[PDB]
Order: sequence, then structure tokens, then C-alpha cells
Amino acid sequence: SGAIYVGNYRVVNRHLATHNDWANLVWEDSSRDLLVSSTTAQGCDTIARCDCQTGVYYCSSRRKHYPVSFSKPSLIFVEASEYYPARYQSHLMLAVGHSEPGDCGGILRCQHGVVGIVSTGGNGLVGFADVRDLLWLDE
Ligand SMILES: COc1ccccc1CC(=O)N1CCC[C@H](C(N)=O)C1
Ligand SMILES: [Zn+2]
Repeated sequence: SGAIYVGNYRVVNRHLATHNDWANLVWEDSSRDLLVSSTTAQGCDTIARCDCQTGVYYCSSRRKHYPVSFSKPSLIFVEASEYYPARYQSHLMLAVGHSEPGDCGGILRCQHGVVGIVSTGGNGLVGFADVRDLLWLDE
């Protein structure tokens, strides 16, 4: 599990979104595995505006923060989930690191703040749904 709470937005994995996220849809993208819903409260997570490629991600399945080098946002193939079929996920960033299904939502952080959230893994890899392009979260 895990979300980002910036201003009046909740950023979650689309495949872990709730009835309340959809009741309050702002933007979803199946191909990015991203959904934003509107909150009544205010949130003060800082989104990073950078092209950093090193960072720290929370790993719920080890209860640990792990430093990673990670790739540039790209299209990468993703085996048939229970949530999606076999497809190219866009805006994905891979790193060498432990992940398992429950670890989706875990935050990737860099010196300039929240980079994105765990979204994929497999074979000692871990994939991050980038959120730095989504300038509209700021304003
Ligand atoms: C944290 O991910 C894992 C790590 C190790 C093994 C399996 C998984 C699960 C996984 O990757 N997916 C299930 C949810 C939808 C995901 C997608 N973006 O389509 C694909
Ligand atoms: Zn950065």
C-alpha cells in the first residue's frame, strides 16, 4: 500500500484505487498505473522537479528504506497482472532492489522530494511510477 498527498490530491496505484478515489476522480492513466483523487484535507508532500537517478524507496516487505540508482522514465513490458494484461507500462523507472506485490505505493524520494511510487518488480528488480512530469499537482 501507499499514497502521495500533495495539496488537494491523493496519488495512488490505479490497481489499488478505492471506491472513494473513483467517486472523486481527478485523473487516472491505466498505462502509468496512476490514479489521483481529490481530498477534503490539505497535504504537504513535496514533489521533485529534477532528472535525478539516485534516491531512497520504502520497502514494506523488509520494513526498510533502500538507496537505489534508477533509470529514466520509459516504456517497459509488464507480464499479465490480475489488474492488467500484457502491456508496455509508460513513465516507468527500474532499479536493482527487493520488492513484492504489497510494496506498491512505497515512496521513492530524492534530495528534492517525492520522485514516484513502487508500481512493479520481479527478479531482484523494482519499478517506480514517475510523478515528476505532473506539474499540475503543484497548482
Ligand atoms: C511490486 O510488484 C511486484 C514485485 C515482485 C513480484 C510481483 C509484483 C507485482 C507486480 O509487479 N504487479 C502486480 C500489480 C500490477 C503491476 C503493474 N504495474 O501492472 C504488476
Ligand atoms: Zn531530484
